[PDB]
Amino acid sequence: WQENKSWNAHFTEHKSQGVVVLWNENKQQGFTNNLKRANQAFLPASTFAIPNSLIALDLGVVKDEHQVFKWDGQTRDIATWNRDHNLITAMKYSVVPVYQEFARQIGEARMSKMLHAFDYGNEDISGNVDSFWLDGGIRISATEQISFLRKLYHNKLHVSERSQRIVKQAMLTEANGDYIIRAKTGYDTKIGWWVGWVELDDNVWFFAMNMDMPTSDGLGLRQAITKEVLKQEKIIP
Amino acid sequence: WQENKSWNAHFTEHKSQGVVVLWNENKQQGFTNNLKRANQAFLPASTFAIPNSLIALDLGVVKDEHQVFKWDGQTRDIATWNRDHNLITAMKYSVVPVYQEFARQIGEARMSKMLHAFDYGNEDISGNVDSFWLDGGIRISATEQISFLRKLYHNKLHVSERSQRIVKQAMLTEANGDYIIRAKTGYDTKIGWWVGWVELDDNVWFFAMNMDMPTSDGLGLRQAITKEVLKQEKIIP
Ligand SMILES: *C(=O)[C@@H]([C@@H]1NC(C(=O)O)=C(S[C@@H]2CN[C@H](C(=O)N(C)C)C2)[C@@H]1C)[C@@H](C)O
Ligand SMILES: *C(=O)[C@@H]([C@@H]1NC(C(=O)O)=C(S[C@@H]2CN[C@H](C(=O)N(C)C)C2)[C@@H]1C)[C@@H](C)O
Ligand SMILES: [Cl-]
Ligand SMILES: [Cl-]
Ligand SMILES: [Cl-]
Ligand SMILES: [Zn+2]
Ligand SMILES: [Zn+2]
Ligand SMILES: [Zn+2]
Ligand SMILES: [Zn+2]
Repeated sequence: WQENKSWNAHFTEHKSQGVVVLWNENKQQGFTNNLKRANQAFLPASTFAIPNSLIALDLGVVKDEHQVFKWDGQTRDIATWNRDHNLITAMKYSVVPVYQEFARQIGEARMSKMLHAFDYGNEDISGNVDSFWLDGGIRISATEQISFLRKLYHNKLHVSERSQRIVKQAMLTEANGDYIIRAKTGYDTKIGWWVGWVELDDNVWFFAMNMDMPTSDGLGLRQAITKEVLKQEKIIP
Repeated sequence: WQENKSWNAHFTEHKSQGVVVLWNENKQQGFTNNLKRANQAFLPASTFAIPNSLIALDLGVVKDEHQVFKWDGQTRDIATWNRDHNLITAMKYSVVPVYQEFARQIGEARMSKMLHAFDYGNEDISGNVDSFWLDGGIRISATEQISFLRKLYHNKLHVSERSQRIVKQAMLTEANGDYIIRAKTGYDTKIGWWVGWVELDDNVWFFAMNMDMPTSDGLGLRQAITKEVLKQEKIIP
């Protein structure tokens, strides 16, 4: 692990504070602007969609990425949530009601065992079984996110290969002739997350970033700052 | 099937001739500029990478999308071919040597049975087992490409679900916040292909296009004309 404090400019240029963590898979080397904050554990918020979806698929709670989760008919504040969804759109729009239903069907006992088998963060599900990743005791650091994501990328998590492939499909965020990004955003009113990886022809760069997010206005800085770092390191054009 | 002859402008604006075929999956309705050419059968050329990769995966010739196919050390004219590849980069760069090795290992008997089970075009593998899709008797029309691709999208081809998922991953071409394109190009010195689909939040639009391609200079018209049609029909922004 190498600390590049010159990456701090990418945060300070946006009047922001946070951490970007990168992992070169071929070289087995990591880079970050702040080693300490790279290892600071936060609530996963909507980034918990990745383990949650994996467990739900492996237990049969979700059949596949096409299966429709009917809206319960409760109107909530996020407009995108009040409609039918599948695994793809649930991940795209961070539809909490869907993932809460996942967690309830999974149950406390299976959820706890699965997160331990996943070596996921602090592995603590204290709180409501359907809201612990939002207001409970589970915490995960950026380096721990990358550890988890590396296992997912290689199909080495303790779930079926099929479940991992489907979740990685649902993680699809951006793709062009130069790279593929599979990733998941998160925002809990205090900090914003972006965790995932960049697939290249001959390598994969894993990333996990978080930053202080006082207001929603700057949510796009999550991706912008990350991509500005990736471009500086010549990972993407 | 509805013929929209006003789509011909998209070809004539580029001094080109060809066909675009679209299929609205939710409505089960098709649209094309030229119904006749939509049903004209051509050599699949590099679009055969999709059935070939499916068969190779299902027979174990390819383990997964990470498995490296070592370059044989024969230098060929296409620079991208003279290197190691996996299933992702073989599809991206249309690396014929890889697919020829696939076909040889598959063999004539299994290839012929598989294409019949796939209902793939004329189902004729006459010629060399490792070049029939380039210089042999196999032919497929744009509408037949869409018929095949619909089965792939739904995991209804006569191969393992896993094989179909992996090939669809390898087909990934473009993705953003509005759509995902999974597709495959083809070019045989006479005609150019682009076949695939556009995934939206709530629908999928399948497409198959081909056009006369006297020279390589216009290869990019394949995607440009297709995307100009998609934009006209408000399928993509
Ligand atoms: C989880 O982190 C929460 C949701 N996750 C995200 C997110 O990181 O994108 C949001 S923000 C919401 C969804 N997308 C909308 C948008 O237009 N932008 C990203 C600017 C707004 C949620 C708060 C979950 C616990 O609600
Ligand atoms: C199959 O159709 C042949 C290859 N397929 C393609 C193609 O449709 O892209 C090409 S063109 C080749 C690969 N990409 C290079 C490029 O820079 N452009 C697309 C402009 C050039 C091949 C001829 C296969 C039978 O060789
Ligand atoms: Cl969530
Ligand atoms: Cl995918
Ligand atoms: Cl080919
Ligand atoms: Zn900036
Ligand atoms: Zn076990
Ligand atoms: Zn045009
Ligand atoms: Zn059978």
